[PDB]
Amino acid sequence: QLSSNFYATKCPNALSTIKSAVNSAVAKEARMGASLLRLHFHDCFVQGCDASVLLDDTSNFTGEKTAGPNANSIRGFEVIDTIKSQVESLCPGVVSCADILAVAARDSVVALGGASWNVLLGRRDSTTASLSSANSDLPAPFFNLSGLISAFSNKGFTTKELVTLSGAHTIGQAQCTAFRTRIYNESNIDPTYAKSLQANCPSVGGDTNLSPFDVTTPNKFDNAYYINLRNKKGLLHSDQQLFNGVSTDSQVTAYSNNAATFNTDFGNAMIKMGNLSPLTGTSGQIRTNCRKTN
Ligand code: HEM
Ligand SMILES: *[C@@H]1O[C@H](CO)[C@@H](O)[C@H](O)[C@H]1NC(C)=O
Ligand SMILES: [Ca+2]
Ligand SMILES: [Ca+2]
Repeated sequence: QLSSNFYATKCPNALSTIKSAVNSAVAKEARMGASLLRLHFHDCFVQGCDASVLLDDTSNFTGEKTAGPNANSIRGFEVIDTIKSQVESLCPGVVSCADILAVAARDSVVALGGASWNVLLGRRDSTTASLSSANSDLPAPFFNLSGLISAFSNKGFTTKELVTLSGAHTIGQAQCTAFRTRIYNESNIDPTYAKSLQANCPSVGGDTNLSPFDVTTPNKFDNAYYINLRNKKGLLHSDQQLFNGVSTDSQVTAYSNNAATFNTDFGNAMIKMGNLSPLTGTSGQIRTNCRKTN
């Protein structure tokens, strides 16, 4: 029931407003564009794209923020707050947090050089959150190719699309604690690549130490992610699992040689993710504050 022109009459300038907030936020911090995109992913994979990941914990409620894959990982909440506030003065109670999260993800990719896609709008916000689902549904970086396939299959994604979506790691950064085991106890990685990574990612401590996902173009949305994979320069265990004599090898090679096919396929995959269990019609609500239920 989602449409790109959903806010055409209700709030004509909503999209422009969102693009502007994102553009400056990602200009001050390139990484922000990656945080926001990921934020949308963490929203959609846990009980639909309903902004459930934005609800703060309270005296009688526990959201998704403390979930294993969320705690100390996901960021961007502040940026979303100001985007919401601006749109609220523009047209009170029209634009939902769920849609904002979907647009921000898109504008961020574009700000970082990626190809834009038509975002479908019309999602409503939830009154609930699932800590448990956040823990189980979201993939872990130590998963093997089969496990990743299962994880995406549960949401209706195919192996190819999994490869397509992992491309999102063409921008952003990961904490040392997320790849430490790889650069030390793994062999399928360029020795020199590992060596340097061992420097700013001690086997003992320094968990917080961040390192780029795409060493070639850390903050530019392109197909370089796949090029790294071929040259065994993947950051996470889950990253190299796509190019290691397995089924996904061909797709990785296809993407590394043709950037356009990646750009196109990614947009389509994002639109698909944006359609994960949405609340529409009159169900849910248009939160005035993305951190709390009305
Ligand atoms: C294929 C399985 C995937 C796994 C196992 C996974 C896991 C991770 C982990 C461990 C981090 C870093 C967390 C931290 O250290 O704080 C991360 C970052 C990131 N991921 Fe994924 N991810 C996957 C899929 C995706 C998808 C499909 C998207 C969404 C389109 C995405 C977008 C990003 C972005 C852009 C970052 C960087 C965030 C930032 O710099 O703030 N990831 N991912
Ligand atoms: C991943 O694969 C390795 C080698 O088959 C295996 O030892 C390990 O237990 C697997 N872990 C997961 C989470 O699948
Ligand atoms: Ca959700
Ligand atoms: Ca890149």
